[PDB]
Amino acid sequence: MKPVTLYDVAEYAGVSYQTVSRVVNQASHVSAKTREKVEAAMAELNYIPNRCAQQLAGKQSL
Amino acid sequence: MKPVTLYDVAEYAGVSYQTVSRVVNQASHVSAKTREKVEAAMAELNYIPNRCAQQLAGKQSL
DNA sequence: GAATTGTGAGCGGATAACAATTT
DNA sequence: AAATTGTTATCCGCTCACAATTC
Repeated sequence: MKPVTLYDVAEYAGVSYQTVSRVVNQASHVSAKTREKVEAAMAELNYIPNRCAQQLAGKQSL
Repeated sequence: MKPVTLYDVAEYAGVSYQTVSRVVNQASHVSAKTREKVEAAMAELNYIPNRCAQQLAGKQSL
């Protein structure tokens, strides 16, 4: 898989796989650090949403 | 517009979603009778095969 | 035993729901 | 009960295998 996935972001930032989604949805059940951690990992990983599965799961963005 | 699915096709064709994909895939273990009735349903509802899904379920298909 | 066909697990990711724990 | 974080299954559309069916 050439494009990065939310799963890579979760693992990299060192959080649960729900945390990453949680941060993406800007949920209230998320601490500041955790939110910044996942958002940062998006840079290192060069996270580029999996348009294939993402559309299937909803949309090619959010 | 509204996205259609192999299920809408299956429902309108009165077949199983698998049957639809068997027709879409155009492989063996498929009778010509079902092929034409499923292909017909895709025209009705305007079914567009998700190449990203086909890639999700099919490893290195395209 | 194979063509037909249905049911389901799976891929791959995102979300909903839920559970342990602590407050 | 709710917050945090984690855990699990489901769901999306699609594909393949297997089981059951029928001949």
